[PDB]
Amino acid sequence: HWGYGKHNGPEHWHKDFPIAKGERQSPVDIDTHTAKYDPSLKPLSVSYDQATSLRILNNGHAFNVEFDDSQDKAVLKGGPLDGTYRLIQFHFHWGSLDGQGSEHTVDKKKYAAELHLVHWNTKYGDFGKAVQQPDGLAVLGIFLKVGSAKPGLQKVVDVLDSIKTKGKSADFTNFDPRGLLPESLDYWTYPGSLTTPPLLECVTWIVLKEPISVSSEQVLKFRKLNFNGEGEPEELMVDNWRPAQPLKNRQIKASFK
Repeated sequence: HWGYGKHNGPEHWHKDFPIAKGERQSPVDIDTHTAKYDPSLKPLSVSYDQATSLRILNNGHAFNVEFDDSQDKAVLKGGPLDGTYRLIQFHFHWGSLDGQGSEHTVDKKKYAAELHLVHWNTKYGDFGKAVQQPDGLAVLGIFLKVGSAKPGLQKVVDVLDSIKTKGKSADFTNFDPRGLLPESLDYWTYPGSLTTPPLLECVTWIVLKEPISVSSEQVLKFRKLNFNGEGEPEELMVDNWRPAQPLKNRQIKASFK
C-alpha cells in the first residue's frame, strides 16, 4: 500500500489513485511574485474557542489530533470561503532534516514541517460526503520553522511516546489549537486536493504567510515516531511529505500585498 518509501512513495501513488495526475493537485509551490492580490478576499475567521479535542492517533502516515465535529465548536469562515467549515482534525508533515518537510513551498523554499488544520463544509453533513465535493474541505496550512519553542505545541510533543507505532491512539482532550496559530492570518489561497491518498480534489487551500517557530527538540520528537506497527521492523516516521505538483490552470491569490 501507499507510503513515503522508495517503492511506495509519491511517485507511485498514481497507480492506485490516478487523480494523482489531476488538474488540481496539492501541494504546490507558491511563487510569491506571481500570486495575485485579491482585494475582494475577506479576512479569515478562525473560531476555535469551543474546540473539543478527543484523541491523537498514529495512522501509519502521520499523527492526527481529532476533534468533535458534531456541532459548530471550532469553525473556519470567511476568507475565500462561502459557508461554515468545521474542524475535524489536524496533522503534520515533517522532514528528516530541518531543511525539508513542508508540502507547500514558498519560492521553492521548504520549511521543516507543515501543519494542516482540516475542516469540512457543514452544508454536506459529514466529512465523508464533503470529500466528494469540489468545495468540501478547507485546509489551513501553517509552516513550521526551527527556532524558539512553540509552547502551544508542547502538549502534542509530550504525548507522542504514547503513540509511537502505527495504530496507537491516546486520549487527547482539552487541547487548544489556538496555540498553534501565528500572529498574522495573511494567507495565500488556491483550489487543490488532499495531499495523501485518496488525493481528492475537494480542498480550498488557505496557506498562512507567517510560519510558526518550534524548537529543535520539538521537531526531533516528531522524528522518533514510527511508520510501522509495534512488533514490525522499525522505520522512522520522517519525510512524510508529498512534493510540489504542477499548478496547471490555477492562479494563487493573496490576501495581502
